[PDB]
Amino acid sequence: NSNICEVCNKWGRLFCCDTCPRSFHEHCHIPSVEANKNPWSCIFCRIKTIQERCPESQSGHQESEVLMRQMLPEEQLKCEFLLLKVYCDSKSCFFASEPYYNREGSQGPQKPMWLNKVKTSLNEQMYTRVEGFVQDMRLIFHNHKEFYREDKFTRLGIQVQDIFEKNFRNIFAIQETS
Ligand SMILES: [Zn+2]
Ligand SMILES: [Zn+2]
Ligand SMILES: [Zn+2]
Repeated sequence: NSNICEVCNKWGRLFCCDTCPRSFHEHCHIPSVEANKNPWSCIFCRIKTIQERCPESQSGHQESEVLMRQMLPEEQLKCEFLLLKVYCDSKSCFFASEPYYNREGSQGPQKPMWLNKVKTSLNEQMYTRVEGFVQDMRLIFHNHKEFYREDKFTRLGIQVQDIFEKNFRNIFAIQETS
């Protein structure tokens, strides 16, 4: 197995996947690494299994279809995996914890959002459709763009949003377009 966490790339108390060489801190993995379970497979392995079991799930989809899907266990998992892929980028640190807003010339957002809040919402099964989770995730970046205006810091928001979007189109097999 790997000697560092797949998500945050640091050593520590690691749990090891039994079906691949990745390792994880307990609360870096989403969901949190499970108490017993031997063997234990990580979320990367669980997602590969879905695809191997139904090869056709990789054929192109419309985003409008995907967003209306109810959060059954497979959609749940996929949103969990998407949230994790955003946390794998070190610039996610800017969006993890509850922000605050006191900048000359800007007002705070009406609806603050952050990664940890979405992680809790996922954990507590608060989303009934994929739409819910995708809306909260895209709001994080939209809030940021609006607040930071022409400060160059806005770019972080565009950066992490791009990672969110690429993984969204990968995980949910959105039909490729020009
Ligand atoms: Zn970690
Ligand atoms: Zn694995
Ligand atoms: Zn099938």
